Amino acid sequence: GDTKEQRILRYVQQNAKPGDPQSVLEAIDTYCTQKEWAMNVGDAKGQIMDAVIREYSPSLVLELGAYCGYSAVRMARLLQPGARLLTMEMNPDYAAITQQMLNFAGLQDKVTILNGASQDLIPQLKKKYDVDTLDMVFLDHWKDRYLPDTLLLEKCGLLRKGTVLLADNVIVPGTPDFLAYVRGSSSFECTHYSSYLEYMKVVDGLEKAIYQGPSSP
Ligand SMILES: [K+]
Repeated sequence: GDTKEQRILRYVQQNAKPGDPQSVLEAIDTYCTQKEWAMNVGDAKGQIMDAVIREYSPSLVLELGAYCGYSAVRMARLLQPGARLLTMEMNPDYAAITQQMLNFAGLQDKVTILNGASQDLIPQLKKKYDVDTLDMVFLDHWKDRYLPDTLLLEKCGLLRKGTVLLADNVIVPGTPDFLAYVRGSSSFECTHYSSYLEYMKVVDGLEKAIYQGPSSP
């Protein structure tokens, strides 16, 4: 049988326009919304992602976690000339779908997909992928990995003063440890975004946590 992620890709391949990221995004959103797997992702998640990317204009973005590639396409289409996205995902099936989604959208030249465990790959980023510090980190899909990945990024010296972390699907009482960490820490300045669409209950919540370094301003 076919996986949900493979079915999302097949729908894009059959219905979207190659080389048109907006078309790809709309197709994913339309299909997942119809199936009731995810409701109006463009409005609830994508608009917030776009606003953050446009505010900080990051040259180097690291995405931790991927499923069908929606988030990677969303970010990559807004990267400035010369900017790049590194996307790390442990599940080889999800990584493969994400690559194919970026290919279809025509964005593969701006993105490098790294299939492996974050604990193994994060310490190799500086030497293997020419990374000094990251401008933005997008934490996606796997809520329980947000905190240990953040701590490992710090240990590896990959965050600088002003590095923006944006974490998806942070909705109280979920991600209690990650929120407790960034909110409680004097090294992170935090903003929470809650998208309601037209409804009374949160559809998606995201946390922006800006690293300040270890010292006084
Ligand atoms: K804080």
